[PDB]
Amino acid sequence: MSSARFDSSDRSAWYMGPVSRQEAQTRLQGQRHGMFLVRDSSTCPGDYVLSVSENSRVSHYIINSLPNRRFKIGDQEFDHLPALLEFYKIHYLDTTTLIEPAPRYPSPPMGSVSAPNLPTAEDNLEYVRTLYDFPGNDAEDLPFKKGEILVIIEKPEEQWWSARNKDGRVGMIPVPYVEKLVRSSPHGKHGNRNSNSYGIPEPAHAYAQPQTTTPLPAVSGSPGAAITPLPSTQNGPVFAKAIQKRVPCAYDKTALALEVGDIVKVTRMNINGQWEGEVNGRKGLFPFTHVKIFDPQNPDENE
Repeated sequence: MSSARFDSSDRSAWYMGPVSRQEAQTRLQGQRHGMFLVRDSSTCPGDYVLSVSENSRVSHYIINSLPNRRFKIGDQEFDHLPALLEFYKIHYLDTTTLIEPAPRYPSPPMGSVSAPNLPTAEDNLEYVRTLYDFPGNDAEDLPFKKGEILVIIEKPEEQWWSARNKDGRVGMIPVPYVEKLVRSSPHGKHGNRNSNSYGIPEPAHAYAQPQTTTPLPAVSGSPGAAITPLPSTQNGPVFAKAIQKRVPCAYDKTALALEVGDIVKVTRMNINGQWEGEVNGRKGLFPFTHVKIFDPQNPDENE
């Protein structure tokens, strides 16, 4: 499969250090698809710009240095640079994901003279506002309202674009639901203008960076002890391994056989304490006293 078998670690693959808008735009214009580069940015020593070329555009995703724990590339936080490059392998930073890095120039990356991927077509897309409202509420469906400003950060399809919300969230949005600022034309009488609408006149270059826009954290506290069974957000199924074994006893009344050390993928939990999980091919009700909830993301051993 691969799709992306560039080594996500070694500087001599992807890191080109001193590049900046100046160089990055010319080396990622015209002849690239899936080609990217991470560079030392000039905003402030500590921020980086992962510029990826797809749809004949250069999407600039900024990697932000957090307080020594991990990095934050557009709100989404990953423990390190090699970690975020894996998420975008299945995310698609456009109609394509991270595939292979761009040529060499300043700091030593992979270093190719030319790329076999000759692209096709181009587009504009930048500032698009939502008129219809669509509360999909996910990273797959960007929840927008009757008057949100989005930035067309990724474009996989033509009916659905991946735009970033005011909160910087990148999700797919329907084109018939939105209107481009680069499209000033008579639709339903644009004579009333309202192009200014509401906002302060600050023409900044916001990059393609998913603009988190921190609304002042009222509750920002370090996780103490983490003795709470669920100290993480609902991302998907819950992972609990059966500490003890359960054979097909209990007189076969929805008894899910759970072996010692076996991982129970529980997707449905009843608040009584009876949970129904999918193990191998059987779904049964197991008690919380039979399993132990653990952190699915263990930084120890394997990471």
